[PDB]
Amino acid sequence: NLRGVMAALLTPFDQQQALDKASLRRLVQFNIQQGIDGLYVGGSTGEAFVQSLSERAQVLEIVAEEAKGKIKLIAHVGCVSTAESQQLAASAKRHGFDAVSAVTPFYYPFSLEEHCDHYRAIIDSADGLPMVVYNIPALSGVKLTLGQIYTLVTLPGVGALKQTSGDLYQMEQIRREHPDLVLYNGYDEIFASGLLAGADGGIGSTYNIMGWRYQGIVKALKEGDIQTAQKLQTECNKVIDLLIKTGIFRGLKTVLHYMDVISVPLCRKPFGPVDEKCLPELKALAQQLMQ
Amino acid sequence: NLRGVMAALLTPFDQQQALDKASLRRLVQFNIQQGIDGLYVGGSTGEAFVQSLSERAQVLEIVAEEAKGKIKLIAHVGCVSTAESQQLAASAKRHGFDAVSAVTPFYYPFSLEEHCDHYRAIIDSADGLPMVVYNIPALSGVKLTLGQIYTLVTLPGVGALKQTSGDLYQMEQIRREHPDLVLYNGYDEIFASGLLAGADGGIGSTYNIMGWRYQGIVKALKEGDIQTAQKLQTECNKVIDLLIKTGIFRGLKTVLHYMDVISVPLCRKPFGPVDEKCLPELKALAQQLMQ
Amino acid sequence: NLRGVMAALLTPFDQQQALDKASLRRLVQFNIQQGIDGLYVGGSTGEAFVQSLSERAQVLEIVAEEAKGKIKLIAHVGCVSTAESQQLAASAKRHGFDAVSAVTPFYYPFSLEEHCDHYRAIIDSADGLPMVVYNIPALSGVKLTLGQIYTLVTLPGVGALKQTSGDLYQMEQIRREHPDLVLYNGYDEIFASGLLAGADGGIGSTYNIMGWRYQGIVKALKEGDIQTAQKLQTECNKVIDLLIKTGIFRGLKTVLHYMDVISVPLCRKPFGPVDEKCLPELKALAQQLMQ
Amino acid sequence: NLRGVMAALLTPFDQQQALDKASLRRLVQFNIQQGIDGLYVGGSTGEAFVQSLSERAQVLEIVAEEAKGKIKLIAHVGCVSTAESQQLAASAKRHGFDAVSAVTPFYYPFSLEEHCDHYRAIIDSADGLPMVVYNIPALSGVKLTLGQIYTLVTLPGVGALKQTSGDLYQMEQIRREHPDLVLYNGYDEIFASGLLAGADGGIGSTYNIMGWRYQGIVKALKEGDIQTAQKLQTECNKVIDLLIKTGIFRGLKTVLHYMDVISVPLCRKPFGPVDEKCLPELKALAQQLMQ
Repeated sequence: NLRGVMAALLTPFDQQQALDKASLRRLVQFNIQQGIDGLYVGGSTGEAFVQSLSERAQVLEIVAEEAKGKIKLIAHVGCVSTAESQQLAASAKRHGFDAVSAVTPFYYPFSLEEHCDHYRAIIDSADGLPMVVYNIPALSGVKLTLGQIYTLVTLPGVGALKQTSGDLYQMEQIRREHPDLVLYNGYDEIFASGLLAGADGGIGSTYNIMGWRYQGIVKALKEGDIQTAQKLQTECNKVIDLLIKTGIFRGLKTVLHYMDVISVPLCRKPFGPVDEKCLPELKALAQQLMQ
Repeated sequence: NLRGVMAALLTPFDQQQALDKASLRRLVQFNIQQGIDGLYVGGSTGEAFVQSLSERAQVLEIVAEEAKGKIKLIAHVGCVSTAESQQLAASAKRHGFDAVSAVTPFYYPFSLEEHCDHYRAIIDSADGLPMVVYNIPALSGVKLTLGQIYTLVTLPGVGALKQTSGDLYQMEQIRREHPDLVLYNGYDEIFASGLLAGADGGIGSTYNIMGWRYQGIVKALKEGDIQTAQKLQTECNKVIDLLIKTGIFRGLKTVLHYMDVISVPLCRKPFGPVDEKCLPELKALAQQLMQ
Repeated sequence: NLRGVMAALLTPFDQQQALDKASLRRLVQFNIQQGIDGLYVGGSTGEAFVQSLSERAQVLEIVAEEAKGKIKLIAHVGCVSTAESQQLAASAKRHGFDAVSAVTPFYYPFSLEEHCDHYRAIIDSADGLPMVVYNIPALSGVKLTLGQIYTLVTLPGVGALKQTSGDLYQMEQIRREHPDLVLYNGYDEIFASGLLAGADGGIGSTYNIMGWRYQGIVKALKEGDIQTAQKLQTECNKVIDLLIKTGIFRGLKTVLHYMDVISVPLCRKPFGPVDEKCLPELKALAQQLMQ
Repeated sequence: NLRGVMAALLTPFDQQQALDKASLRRLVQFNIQQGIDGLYVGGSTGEAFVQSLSERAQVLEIVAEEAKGKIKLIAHVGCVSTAESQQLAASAKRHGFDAVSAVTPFYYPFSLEEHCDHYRAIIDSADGLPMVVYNIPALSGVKLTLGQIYTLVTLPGVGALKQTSGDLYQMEQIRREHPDLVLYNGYDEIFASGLLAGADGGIGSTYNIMGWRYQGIVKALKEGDIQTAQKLQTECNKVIDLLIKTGIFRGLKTVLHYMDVISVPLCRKPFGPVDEKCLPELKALAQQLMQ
């Protein structure tokens, strides 16, 4: 029941870089109205790694008040520390999320065995909530082989893998060895290709502004309309080329600010403001998506 | 007119590691009988880099003898040396190949300017044959950015790009920037996803023993039967998994030996022999391929 | 006055993973007794990335209580978040440290200007304490160029650079460009070579158990006796060889526990316990070091 | 008796990019005039990968005729092909070279076992000449582990390792493991540091225009005077910085030309020409070295 298209939720801040609750509530609602299947919260996109544990739990609490019952909720409780991750797993459960997820612990190198214990511990603290193993080499620096992936996803309590890797040979080997595994395509720019290789859904940050297109790509491939799938993917890719140039999170928040969802589109330091020169393309995009 | 599905041709040898002329003609014939659209000869797969210019020009000659007019023919002409590359390019036209191709020169680091001159010089010597730039970062060590690729494929005389890269975001970006460029998918393992991304054909080493499967995928995608395409790609990938374990070239030659095509399944040193323990799966692979 | 050999301090925990203050004090005193020039506290070795801010500030406080005025004290105040880093810099000034330091913010990619602004802000908060830029590509994933290093190293308030990089061409290039820069060699396994290249001194994990050997390498090069300098480096590398196999932090802690300096040799999860098979060698190492 | 400083020999060419025999001999004798212990010929620096086998053999001969006797002579005989490597090996014996050498075969990926059989075959064809294994990750793309290096250098017939790696911890581990092994430092910019870590000699391209400085470093460390070893390496690096900016092989030949050793400082295609804006620096350098 976790298969699907889930937006990786952004965290709106106020001018003082404090949580902007009203914009967070707006953002959750905006996503629901968009037809999203669920939300992945407290992930990279939520700026979790520049947030405190209490701040991350406050967010989980607010979106559950806002979305529990309406759409699927996955809480990324991942920290480098197993104990901090367990604390967040207990809050996700306490607030009613449908699953937890954790990036592979980073900075310090850990063995495959250390990664398994880390996941086992979080799973135990999740008290029943399935675990979403999260592989994202580019940001974490943890290069996971297919064999290591097999070990992690076969752990008791692991019901899914968020694959943020562009290796689509591995995407299909994973699907072939694990037929029942929920597999989330992680890179928005290769979504269509990801689904064809074996992913059965996706989690992405750009879904916050055009989640309807990814759902569109999914319907297309289902209705055997490769052509429409391709057109949707390239329109997504033109937006991603832009976001990548502007700063992905700040870029997304800016489009959202112009759509009246977010009050102040600031990311937390050390992230800087969006380059003034980008605002016109961003303003235009906002206009274009609203219509 | 050169867009399509082209097998990267293997160079058969005898026990003394010398070109086995008779097996070569048999292999070329076998490829044609599978309904392949053309042959990419003298590339990585034809063991070009452990062959002299004269043995390379000799294979060009024989294959052209065997298939000029029957199917399209692309001659890979690259060498680290610009002058040796030019020399093979003249043989290509001289033997009537439809196009010429050249891997980005490797080992020594070269600038973008130096790489362009390398292709211009070769283009000059190909005397009218369109050039197929060849990007294969994993083996050449040359990682081309989107812009370096832009600069190279827009070189006068360049009519295509062989993209042996698993980055399908780059694949669609290239397509979106060069809508008229011929785009061959380099990694067989991701063929279906590659076409979906924007590639309009493919060149691959495994097409030698199951090229029809890739044709079946082209057709299935055109016909909107995504299901069969995936099925086909899965079946191709089960085979590729095996070949990567056994060693790809020697594994393909061994299979072609069980199909009668090749007499002696040897690659040239430093390539070592296939593992005796592998031969049952390879023999059985051949058997079922006789489907 | 910041030039010298400083031990990268470990953080002793109890069986319940909480700070072991009595062992922390012993370790500080142990290092002072070894004739160490100072301590670098709250860095990677202190397991700072699996500690909360409050915990990190508590360690800063206890170490100053034990060592202020006795040896130099540098506070690694860095976090990905600029704000958290500022909070730690203020605690460092509050407790009387001689300097502050911060690793290049990681996980999320940041531009050079974003990095400069992070350091400036932290420098502001340190209220007078100079800054030691910390470059450690292997763990952070940020491989600075000599150019970026120059920009960071020239920021107002930056008094030194901790170079945990094995590229000794860059070390001498940095020394050539900044003849007045305190340059700490960060990879213990190449200390002698690093010093020869231009390193001014060093900061390291292994200094906790054999800091006198590093002091010996300094003196030997100062006396042109490259013969004993290599002897010393060789002994250090046989130990580093073992530590890398056992897990560095836990191996150091195990040796320190066997030397009755710390009560419990555990690291926080996800680091796992030392493999029982390694204990015989760690016990013997501890024995010989004590002599 | 192979230990020592050996210049990696450039191969002068004429305007037609053909071998400039008179300039070759002039360079050979010029290295002798400097006081080199031997010359490493037919390697990266000799532009061997952009030369035919016969051209390579021809160079081996001219150099031998000019030097079999006055200095030590090592013949880089490596090709991707083992057979081509064996051919050059036989020629190495024929002109009476002191030792043979071969880069790990590149481009295609090969197993340790294949690399092993490749070296055995060449050793064999070297007819008793000792083999120098050549590890140069950055150009070959072959990253050797300590364990792989161990297997290779303990192959019967192997007498040395040319280590073109900036990993000085690996350098020291190699020395500790094979104290009888001749270990050549491959990167000129870290010569001082490299010998300190355990290399007993060195092979470099910049030795051609300043072999004496390297010889001076070796003596300076023997006489236990790190002071002038550093100052010497600093000078070598100020120069190396320039050769990197200008293009190394072309930058060295150009200096040699202003020193009246080589007729035309041209490298073969795809190497481009030296930027006209650099000539003042290169002349001024050619001027200062002359003393």
